[PDB]
Amino acid sequence: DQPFAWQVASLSERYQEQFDIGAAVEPYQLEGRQAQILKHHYNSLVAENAMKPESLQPREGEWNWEGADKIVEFARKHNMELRFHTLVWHEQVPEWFFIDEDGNRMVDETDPDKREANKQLLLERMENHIKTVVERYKDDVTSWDVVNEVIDDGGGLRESEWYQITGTDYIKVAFETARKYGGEEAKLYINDYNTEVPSKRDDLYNLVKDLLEQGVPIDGVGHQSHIQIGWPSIEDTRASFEKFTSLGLDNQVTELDMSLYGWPPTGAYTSYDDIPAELLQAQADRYDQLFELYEELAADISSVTFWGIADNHTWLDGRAREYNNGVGIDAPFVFDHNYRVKPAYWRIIDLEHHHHHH
Ligand SMILES: [Ca+2]
Ligand SMILES: [Ca+2]
Ligand SMILES: [Ca+2]
Ligand SMILES: [Ca+2]
Ligand code: NI
Ligand code: NI
Repeated sequence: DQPFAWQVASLSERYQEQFDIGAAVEPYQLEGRQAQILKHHYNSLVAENAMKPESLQPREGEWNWEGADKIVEFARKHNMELRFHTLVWHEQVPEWFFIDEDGNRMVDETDPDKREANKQLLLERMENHIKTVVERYKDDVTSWDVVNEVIDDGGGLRESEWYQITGTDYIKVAFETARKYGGEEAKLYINDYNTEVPSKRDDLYNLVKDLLEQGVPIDGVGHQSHIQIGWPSIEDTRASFEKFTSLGLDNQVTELDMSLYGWPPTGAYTSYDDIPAELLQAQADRYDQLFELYEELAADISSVTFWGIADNHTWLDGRAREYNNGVGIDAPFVFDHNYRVKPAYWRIIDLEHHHHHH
């Protein structure tokens, strides 16, 4: 049987002078074996859920800091950089933001003058959310996901409530507000998934380039990297990183996981013991090529964060159940559900450098 994660060489050490290695965490994972693995292998953290808008301010003026603070305290004690997920997002956002002072839904307003009043009220609420969070955590966060998933998969901007009420101004104001209270030293990111898809990559590039030309402070791009064993291509990943580097932007890989399945994750395995060894080998081959690319582009990438620690906790389990009538698991990491190393661990810890020509 493979050794446990706490018995093998550190991932973060292996990528010194290349990029930090991070994990998404819940506060209840900051003890026992999961905390031991974090300290041994990772030098950067992000809150999986405790810092989302609905977690921090579920009602106006009701602040829920405890879980977020525990993650900050862990990052302080163990010398881990900390990313912030996330200041502004169309998911996991409390409904009160988009309700006017009469209890009406701003998105349904038809009077042009009340629409403008709603836009200013919503922006003030967004500004106050950002101000309060950034003032609390400024000296503990080194990468802010200021806005998340603002590009539509079908082209153009996502027509969320934020966009419906404020246009693109919520994006401009969010970055300006984060800069104002974070100071010039704060590093401000726009985060998204499928950034490797050329059409979406290009929409994100055009948005950021236009905003930079207006003086909006944007320092980098977060690539969620919710990927598969056979998709997206290394070539498309490379092109995406380089396109944002061409604007003077940092790149971070922010939510890396490699599903066993395609999309949708139909036909998922219902137990880890049913996963064929050849599939874990294919995952290992792909992770090898992926981290070889990251090494190639290490000047362009400051950190690579996995959206979890080991296979026993991943949002991909819930996704598998969604498309398989409530049953199914996924195994996206280099540490398996019992914290034992997987073939992918060996393939991204090693110093292999013989290339894979065909
Ligand atoms: Ca079975
Ligand atoms: Ca780097
Ligand atoms: Ca799992
Ligand atoms: Ca390797
Ligand atoms: Ni670092
Ligand atoms: Ni290789």
